[PDB]
Amino acid sequence: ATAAEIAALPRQKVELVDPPFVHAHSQVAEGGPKVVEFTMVIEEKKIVIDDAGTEVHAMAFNGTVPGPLMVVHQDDYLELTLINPETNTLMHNINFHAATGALGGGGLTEINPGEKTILRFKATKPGVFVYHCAPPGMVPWHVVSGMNGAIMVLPREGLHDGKGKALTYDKIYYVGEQDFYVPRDENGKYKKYEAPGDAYEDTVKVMRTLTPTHVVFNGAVGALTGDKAMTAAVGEKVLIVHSQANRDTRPHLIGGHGDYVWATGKFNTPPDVDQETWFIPGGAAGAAFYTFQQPGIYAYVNHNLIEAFELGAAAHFKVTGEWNDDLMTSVLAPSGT
Amino acid sequence: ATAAEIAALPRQKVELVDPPFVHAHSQVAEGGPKVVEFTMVIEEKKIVIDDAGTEVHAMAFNGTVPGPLMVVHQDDYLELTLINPETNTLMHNINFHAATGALGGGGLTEINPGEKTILRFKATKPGVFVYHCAPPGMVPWHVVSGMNGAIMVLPREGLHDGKGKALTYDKIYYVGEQDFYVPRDENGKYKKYEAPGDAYEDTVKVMRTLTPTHVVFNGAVGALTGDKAMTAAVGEKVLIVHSQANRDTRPHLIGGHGDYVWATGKFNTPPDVDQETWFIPGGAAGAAFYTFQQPGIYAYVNHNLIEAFELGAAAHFKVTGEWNDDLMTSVLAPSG
Amino acid sequence: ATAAEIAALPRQKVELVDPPFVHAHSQVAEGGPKVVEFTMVIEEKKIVIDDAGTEVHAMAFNGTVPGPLMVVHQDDYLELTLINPETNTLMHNINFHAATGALGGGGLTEINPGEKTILRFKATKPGVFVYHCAPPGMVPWHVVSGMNGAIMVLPREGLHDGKGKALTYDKIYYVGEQDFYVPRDENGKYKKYEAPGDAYEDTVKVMRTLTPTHVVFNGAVGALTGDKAMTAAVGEKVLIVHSQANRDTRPHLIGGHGDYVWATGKFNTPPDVDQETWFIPGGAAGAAFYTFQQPGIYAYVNHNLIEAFELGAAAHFKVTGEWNDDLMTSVLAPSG
Ligand SMILES: [Cu+2]
Ligand SMILES: [Cu+2]
Ligand SMILES: [Cu+2]
Ligand SMILES: [Cu+]
Ligand SMILES: [Cu+]
Ligand SMILES: [Cu+]
Ligand SMILES: [Cu+]
Ligand SMILES: [Cu+]
Repeated sequence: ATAAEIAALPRQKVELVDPPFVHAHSQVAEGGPKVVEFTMVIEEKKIVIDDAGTEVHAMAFNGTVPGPLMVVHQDDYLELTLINPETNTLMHNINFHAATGALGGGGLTEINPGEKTILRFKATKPGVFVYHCAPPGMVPWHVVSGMNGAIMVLPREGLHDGKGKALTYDKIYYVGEQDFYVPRDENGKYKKYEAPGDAYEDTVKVMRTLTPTHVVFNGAVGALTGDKAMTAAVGEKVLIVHSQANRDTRPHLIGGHGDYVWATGKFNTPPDVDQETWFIPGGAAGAAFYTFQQPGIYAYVNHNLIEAFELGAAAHFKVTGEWNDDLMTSVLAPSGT
Repeated sequence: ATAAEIAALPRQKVELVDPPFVHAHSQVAEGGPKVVEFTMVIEEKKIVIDDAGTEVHAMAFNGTVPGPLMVVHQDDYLELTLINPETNTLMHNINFHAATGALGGGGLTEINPGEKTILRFKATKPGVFVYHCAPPGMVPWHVVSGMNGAIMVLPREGLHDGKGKALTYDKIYYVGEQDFYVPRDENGKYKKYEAPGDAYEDTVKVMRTLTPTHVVFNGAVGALTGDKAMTAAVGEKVLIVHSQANRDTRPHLIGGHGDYVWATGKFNTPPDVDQETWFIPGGAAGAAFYTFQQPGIYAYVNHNLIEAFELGAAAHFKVTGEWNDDLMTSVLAPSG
Repeated sequence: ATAAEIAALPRQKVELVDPPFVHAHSQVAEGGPKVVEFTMVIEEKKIVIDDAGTEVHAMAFNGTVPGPLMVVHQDDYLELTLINPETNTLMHNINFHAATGALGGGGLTEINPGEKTILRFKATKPGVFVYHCAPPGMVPWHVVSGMNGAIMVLPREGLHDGKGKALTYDKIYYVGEQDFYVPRDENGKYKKYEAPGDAYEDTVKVMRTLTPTHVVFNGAVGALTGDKAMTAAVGEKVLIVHSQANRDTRPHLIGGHGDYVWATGKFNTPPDVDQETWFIPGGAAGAAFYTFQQPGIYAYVNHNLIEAFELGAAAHFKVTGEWNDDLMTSVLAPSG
């Protein structure tokens, strides 16, 4: 398309919502290609990542870890206004794995505190894709400080299974998984720092061990539990988009399955089916589609069970509906031999 | 199926066999859906896992690490009686990744020492699937103490390739891979404990490093080597089911291939072909089909070679038959 | 084929070149099956792997880490002359994941210093495949000393997508990724040694932590940058072959994609498409095909970003051509 043709396209402003929720969108595209406009302000901010009160100096797109999910359709243009407020201390940028050229956009979006930039790219490939900050010389430090999220580029005709049958979800959640590398003192207790920069050298040491201290969903141990548990009902079709910008994960819905899993995150690659545990390599997003069949509590985890239950990578679903004794029944409840 | 229809299905008891062997079964289903009955007794016992006398307080379905492979067909029911003897000291349960609801069954099967339970579930999805104990709040500890196995839910019409041609194995083995996290004293010597709970805090510290001290098949270094090597013959078709309930692995048949590999373990997902090394994520089972073409010794390993040859994740096959010089020949033997 | 039939086939001698370049070859086979002849000399040599002058006692096929890429077509025979000079100190051999029997060839190729051997195998399965040394009892040590490479067995009709459409590359590069485990002294400084055997015990201790000190392409931090950046132009189709003989990796072309990726490395397994980051398990090779659409610098990384940017797993592409503002444009450049 020419500059004139792109200028002629309709514009649509989108208001982002915080993960694990996803902004309003249509599964099947409404009309022809559009220029879809998003705005995010970067916030360097202290966050608490566990019940003990462990602090991280987060670097957060739109003030959240992960950054919010942006949704467009194939061959739309994504136009992001990215703002680095003067209250921040570092240069930041953005790299979309969905985009083509200039390192995913990082080469065109280097902004110092007090600067903004507007990047437009054509969403040429359908799938879920990571985005993250990547300042030359400081790449993993920004990413593992939480400066990452994902986008979804839906096919214009919505999702289909590997054989061309439509797959329409009732609801969608975005689970961003974060590996954190928090320095410890000689007592083995987590350290706190005055400024983000004070934590650099100690943190790099931990990063080099390749062993995170915390592996969390939505920025903290237990963030998607209790009154923040995800919800569904028997019969409800749910898409769960999962990203990890730096490190492998292996998602598993305990008590359920991934009926269709785009494990590579890319919708022109046919989905795997009937999955127990799927695998998403660091630097990627994946998506699983499931129809709930049983009520009750589910745990959605990274199925390295140490990572899930010792390091924090566990979320819950609360599911309403009627129990199905055909699928599963307690023939004899625990009782004396 | 209606209530009377489910109640009318035949019930069949099956006797289990210790890994890597697999109980008798048919690849193509015999007759209509059945309720297939298994029984397992949980054993808490000390096992020795290496050549240095290193001990683990194992938590073992049916007394083995891994637990035995249960085989059913799609839309059968699996009905397990699980028994926790009063001589044990921990609560246990069971979670089948093949099952739907109640965390895979764990929510319905929490049994204290001196209790039993019976769980039934419908095997709605074909594939190999992990099962493991998962007491809330102590999940990874039970699993990395060896309390895991797998099941196979065969399609009612047996296995097929991506093009619908039947794939019929002559034999099947089940390799369960176990990551252990054994505490060491400040001299680097592995520690021993009186009771399983005594090791809990020290073990969790090791677990949190995400670095196993041992990675083994069938519960110990060299368990499937030497006089306990698996066997085959040239021309024989072998299915190798492999599971890892907690941690990634990358199986490789040294000297062979995975001709067809269901790397995700699910038979409705077409198999990869001609594989050198396949990948099974922690919390899953996979299966590889191979027709042996050369005799001699093979090594079957996790192809992180440090995990295989320093930490224990290496098995052998001994294969009989005639050497094929077309496939491979020594044109000039090692010489000065 | 019979011995007589094989003896009658045409022979072609190949001259190998240093990675990341690949020796002259045709994508579509030229004529019927041939016996393709290669020669490699093993060199035990010091390599410097970072800008701090850190040394590895490399065990290098053809003097490079990785060893060179060998290219044949399906149902050709690969005939390798392998030489272990008298100047070396250790026994070596070679195991081809592409081959069938004798552990991939290792059982037939054990050569002491001053010996040579010739191995022939039939390349029956199309794909990219790891090769590596594997002396019984010292397997991972040789591998993580850089003694590994890959081969490509092209289909006789060249590459195709999952729907039978031809995929023809303009350029091919081979990136061998290496995990190193370098001992450190009490002050955290990397140790140096004056013979390969002197490093053994210290190196095994680091290996057992499963935590590499360095993760590098082409044997060194920054190797495939600057004078060794890979090159292309807008419109050019490039195949990137990537191997890792011991440890998982997750390749990613920063600023681009893998348009078609044989993540398992096997050409009869249809490629994944539109990939952001693909996954290659330790013990395997994979290949990605991409058509460049933008000029500029690209980084090609293992997308564990600590591995890429702290431990060394980062390469560059320098791409010439016209910028495409439809694909991407700066609507407002960084400004107050
Ligand atoms: Cu990236
Ligand atoms: Cu599980
Ligand atoms: Cu190998
Ligand atoms: Cu940054
Ligand atoms: Cu940043
Ligand atoms: Cu248990
Ligand atoms: Cu060697
Ligand atoms: Cu060797």
